Amino acid sequence: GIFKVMLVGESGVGKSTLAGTFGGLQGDSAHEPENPEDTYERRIMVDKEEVTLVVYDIWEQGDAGGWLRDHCLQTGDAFLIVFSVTDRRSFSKVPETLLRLRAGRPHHDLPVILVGNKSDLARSREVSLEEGRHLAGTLSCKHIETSAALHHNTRELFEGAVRQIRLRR
Ligand SMILES: Nc1nc2c(ncn2[C@@H]2O[C@H](COP(=O)(O)OP(=O)(O)O)[C@@H](O)[C@H]2O)c(=O)[nH]1
Ligand SMILES: [Mg+2]
Repeated sequence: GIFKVMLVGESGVGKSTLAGTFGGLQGDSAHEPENPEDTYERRIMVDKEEVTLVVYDIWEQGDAGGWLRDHCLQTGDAFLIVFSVTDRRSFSKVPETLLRLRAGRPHHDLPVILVGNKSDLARSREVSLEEGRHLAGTLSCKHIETSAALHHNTRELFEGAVRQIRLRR
């Protein structure tokens, strides 16, 4: 099968940087509509089963990005809601973002992971591992911390996404 995994969240959290750690073949305007710019495709093996995974980084801020956020929600098989552990403001918006996704696909059970990125930036940390874990508990979803910069837990993130999807299948 083909799985479509969508990186979403506030600007600056590390969505594009996370996308780059997937190691996928990057799309472009020449391969629109199915592999546009800011998409990354790769065949991967998870738990002895291969899947073609397309990782999307098209969650654009502002009015001009509305149709892309809609396309993102309409077509995603799973959603990675990314905040930065160095940016409490991004963390604070996690529940609203999650509820918009859930409410926007009311007939579907949406596979989601809450991603606390920039875990390497110890000096700049504003949100704790514990806090992020607790909010995920509250919101009924899996939590993981990543350093997109160091590729720490990034294999686990994308493998986890595939697992999330398979467990509704
Ligand atoms: N130290 C550190 N910096 C990061 C990490 N992820 C992203 N960055 C940096 O944060 C900035 C914003 O990241 P970017 O991927 O463009 O964020 P986006 O707006 O969510 O796409 C860039 O300068 C990245 O290099 C991380 O895990 N650790
Ligand atoms: Mg970006």
